[PDB]
Amino acid sequence: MSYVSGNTLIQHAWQHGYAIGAFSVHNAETIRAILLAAEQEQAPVMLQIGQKVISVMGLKPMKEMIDAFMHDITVPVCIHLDHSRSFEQTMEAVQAGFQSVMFDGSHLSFDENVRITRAVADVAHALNLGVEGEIGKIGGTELITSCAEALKFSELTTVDYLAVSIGTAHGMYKQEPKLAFERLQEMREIVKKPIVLHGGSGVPDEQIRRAITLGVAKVNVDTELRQAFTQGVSEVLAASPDEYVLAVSLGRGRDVMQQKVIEKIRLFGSQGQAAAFAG
Amino acid sequence: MSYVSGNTLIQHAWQHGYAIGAFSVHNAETIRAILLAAEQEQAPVMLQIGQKVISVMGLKPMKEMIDAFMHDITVPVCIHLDHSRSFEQTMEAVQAGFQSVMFDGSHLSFDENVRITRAVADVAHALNLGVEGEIGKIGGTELITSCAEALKFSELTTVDYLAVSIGTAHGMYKQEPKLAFERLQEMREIVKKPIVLHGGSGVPDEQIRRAITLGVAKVNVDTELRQAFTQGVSEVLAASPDEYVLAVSLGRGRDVMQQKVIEKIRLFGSQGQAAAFAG
Amino acid sequence: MSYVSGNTLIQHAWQHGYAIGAFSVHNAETIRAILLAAEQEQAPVMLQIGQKVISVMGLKPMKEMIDAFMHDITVPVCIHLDHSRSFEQTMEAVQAGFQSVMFDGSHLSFDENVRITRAVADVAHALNLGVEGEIGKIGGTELITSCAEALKFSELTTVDYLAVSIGTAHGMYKQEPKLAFERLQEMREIVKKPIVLHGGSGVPDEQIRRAITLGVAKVNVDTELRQAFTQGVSEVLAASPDEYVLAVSLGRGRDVMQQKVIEKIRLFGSQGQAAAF
Amino acid sequence: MSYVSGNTLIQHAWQHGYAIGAFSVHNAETIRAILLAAEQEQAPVMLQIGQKVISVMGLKPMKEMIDAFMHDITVPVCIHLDHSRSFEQTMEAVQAGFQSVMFDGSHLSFDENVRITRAVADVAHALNLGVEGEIGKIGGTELITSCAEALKFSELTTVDYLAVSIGTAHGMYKQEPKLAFERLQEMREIVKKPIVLHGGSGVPDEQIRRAITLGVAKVNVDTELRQAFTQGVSEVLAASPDEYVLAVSLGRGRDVMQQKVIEKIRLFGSQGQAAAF
Ligand code: NA
Ligand code: NA
Ligand code: NA
Ligand code: NA
Ligand SMILES: [Zn+2]
Ligand SMILES: [Zn+2]
Ligand SMILES: [Zn+2]
Ligand SMILES: [Zn+2]
Ligand SMILES: [Zn+2]
Ligand SMILES: [Zn+2]
Ligand SMILES: [Zn+2]
Ligand SMILES: [Zn+2]
Repeated sequence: MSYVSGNTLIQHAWQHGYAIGAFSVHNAETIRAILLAAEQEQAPVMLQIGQKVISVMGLKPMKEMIDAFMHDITVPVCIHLDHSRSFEQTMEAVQAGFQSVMFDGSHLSFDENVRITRAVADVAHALNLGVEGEIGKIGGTELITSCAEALKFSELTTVDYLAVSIGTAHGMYKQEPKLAFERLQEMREIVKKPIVLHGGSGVPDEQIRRAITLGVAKVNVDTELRQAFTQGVSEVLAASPDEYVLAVSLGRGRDVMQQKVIEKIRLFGSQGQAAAFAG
Repeated sequence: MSYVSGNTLIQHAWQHGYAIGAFSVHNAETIRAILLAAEQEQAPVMLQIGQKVISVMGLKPMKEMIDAFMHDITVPVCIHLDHSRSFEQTMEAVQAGFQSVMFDGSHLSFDENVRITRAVADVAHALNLGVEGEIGKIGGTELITSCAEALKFSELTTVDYLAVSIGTAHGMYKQEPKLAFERLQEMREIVKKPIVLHGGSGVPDEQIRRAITLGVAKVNVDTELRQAFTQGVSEVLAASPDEYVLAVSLGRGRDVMQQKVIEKIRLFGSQGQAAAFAG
Repeated sequence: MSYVSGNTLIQHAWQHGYAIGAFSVHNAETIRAILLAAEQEQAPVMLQIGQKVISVMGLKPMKEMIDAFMHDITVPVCIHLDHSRSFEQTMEAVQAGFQSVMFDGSHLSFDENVRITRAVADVAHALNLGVEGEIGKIGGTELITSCAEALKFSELTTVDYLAVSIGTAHGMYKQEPKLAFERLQEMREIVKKPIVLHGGSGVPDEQIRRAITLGVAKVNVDTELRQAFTQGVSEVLAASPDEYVLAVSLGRGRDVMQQKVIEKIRLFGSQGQAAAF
Repeated sequence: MSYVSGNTLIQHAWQHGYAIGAFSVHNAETIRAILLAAEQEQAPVMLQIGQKVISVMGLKPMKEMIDAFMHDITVPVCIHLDHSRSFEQTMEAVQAGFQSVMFDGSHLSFDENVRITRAVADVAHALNLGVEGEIGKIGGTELITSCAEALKFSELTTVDYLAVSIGTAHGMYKQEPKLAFERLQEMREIVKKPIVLHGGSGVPDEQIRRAITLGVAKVNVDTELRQAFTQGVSEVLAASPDEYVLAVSLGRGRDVMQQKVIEKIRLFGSQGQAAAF
């Protein structure tokens, strides 16, 4: 399997002014949409196993399902644990052979977030896998992170890439977001680490491109892919409600989601970058 | 993994006047619907990997996906290759560690069907996995098999269980089927092997119960499960077209399909029979 | 595969006044000797992958070789990393799916031993595997740990089982050892955790038995098994130097080692205890 | 893992006038000797799992042990079932993911040998693994196959490579063998398939070289490797009977066996040929 450390992918992106897309997986067809998109675009990609899919399918089953679909894939792939709020769950992902983990301690006190994130980072560093932490809460579409908090957190935790609160939120945006570009620029010069953008779904393309120049090197996309999938399925079933061939109904969802992943890969500037990791 | 030879399951069913449900799988949620149904009902089950899913997801990936979802399952499970028209593909399933294979030579000449089916049977017998063959064409809802053809075929091939044409077809039935009960009765006394009913979707419950008494010991169900799945998905998306949580839309499909599998397990008389295979 | 947490095994031993034998593995025949002994005796066992075999065969290859030989085994088995002095190597064993790890920080300062041992313990507890640490150096056969130092170490690290310096050493004993029984008893009552005996090869049987009743619940055996193996091989090759059937020469080593493992299982009081799990 | 069909390897050897060495494995150290030799020589190799090791260690455990030791190997490797006289056992190797199988029907009637060998071949061809059969018995060192019988057998069975009786035998040679070179040449031109040489241990080097130029493209070596292994072990234990470090005693066996495998790789003309795959 062409699996690569998240640290390897993200550092390369950060050093070359592009971002790795971190695409959330939910089942077989969503895994395939992402992998086929990456293989077509010759792009390194992160597949994110997050809290919701863990609750539905299980952490280890989702890892094993990715493994099963890697047979024809030659591009760099990193399996990433998203939004973990448990040291135990994070260690389960490490034991299951993930290539990146996020311990999200953003709801803990600063000191407690530091303590657990550092413990996770030490494990990740030991095993050559990527580690993400978060300082500053990112909520739902339903507190911009300070430079000081981000620097202190980064230095005490030794995280490889850092999620910060910079004007995004998870879900479909009610109001169009406006990213804290000035804050990102300060962090580039002070924190000097790759930044992770949570809540990438529905952020205007122009703002993504700008954010990447300022050191965003991982962009998380989940909702926009599930919307694309749901649109494809809906199209089939609204037109032909007695279409019972899943290869048609869910396969159209797969196709529409694959197009969306291709769109994001290109937005992020990650197309063609697979070549950089062969040698 | 609690995996069991298809021959072991089917002989027990046949000897005890019940049938093993052979439920076709298509993706993660459909695997889970079947396994959760079997675990709840304490029923032995066959999961069928057929031609359409092979074309979409791949033979080995679907096997590996079942393996991934077996973590919490304690009932007897048999992975079965359905509708194979290739010696090569059948051998791939054997190598991938399936517990039953069907070589469907029903479109070949009698002698050619015998020749290849026997070759597959010898491999299956060697490795303690079940083998199914078919004599007589079974088409789509868009030639009842003779006793003589069934006996000769059965004796020359050494198949463990036999598919015959007895009034069923694949797909949604236009006209209600009427099974060839007299023919089944003759076969019970002459062929003296368990019979497989293809085209189990939409057959009246009373006719299934009667057929099982006459020696049907495997009932194949695919379309009716995909209909149930599609109904659940459709319900969510017709009510809430912007519901993008797959755990809700596809999970309702999973739930409605799980209820249908439970309904079939009970129809077949396989509920509670898991106990018979522990010891 | 009948794999069980080291903590589950050792706690049960400690609770019931017996010990789990921790038998060091080196290759295929040594793995088989141990597993066949355990299966015959219906005994829980630990198979220890230590530093020498890691250097020769590799950590992950040795794990996978154990897996390969578990096909016909029904007794509880725990794969244990022995004598790790590296956080990185200890994490490698965790990722490879070991059921117990020893971080041996005994050559570090107390503070640094506590720091790294605690980090390993946190990982082990999260994943339901056993964790061993060591306070006080245990050397070669060619200095007793205090109760207070053992308590402080134990409480700060949260280890499941603890190696202490109690009168043993690794290798062939020059002089006959004398264990610190009274110290063991104090630890049993104050530290209240299972004690691991390093240097179990060649200790008089009566002293082993006594140590186990006083709360030694894991006994490490390596040298005595390699001696048994080597004796069996030597016997064949000295008698028939042109015996080229490895099934005969190395198989006799396997047989003589298997008898030794059976002997240790019984010494430890672990025979029949598979039923409890 | 760099695993390659036996047919792919043997065809390439035959096409280019060299042979693949088929080295019998028995345990961890023997596997490592062979793999390290192949990796050093950048040579494609076959590792043969035969009847004796199946009886001792098991078919599937030996496969899994090879897998465990492939972590650092980049050369083409083919795991081959040797001397199977059971359709069932041959199917077990297929299911365990071997890259080549030998069904040895040479003790059966011609018709029955053809029948079972053909059935095995059909399975092998379907799954892209190599298949070997045998016409004419090859015994122990303590009768030449005809060209016509070899052609009929070959055409009916569709084997990829064929073992024939050509002047060799298994074990330590009592008398020096003399191969049937002219018969080999006839087979090369009429049968037009790669020939397998059983009993490769102890055959004079010049006769091996000549046989390979005449279309022998797989050479089986077992006894000579076990002798090399046994010599290394014996050396250590005779000199230092209380040497209990298996890394020393069995490691010397490994080293001496590795040198022997290197010697055979070069003899066969397979060094450097990894580049071709
Ligand atoms: Na969003
Ligand atoms: Na139907
Ligand atoms: Na000792
Ligand atoms: Na010979
Ligand atoms: Zn977040
Ligand atoms: Zn987020
Ligand atoms: Zn059919
Ligand atoms: Zn059918
Ligand atoms: Zn020690
Ligand atoms: Zn020690
Ligand atoms: Zn032979
Ligand atoms: Zn031979």
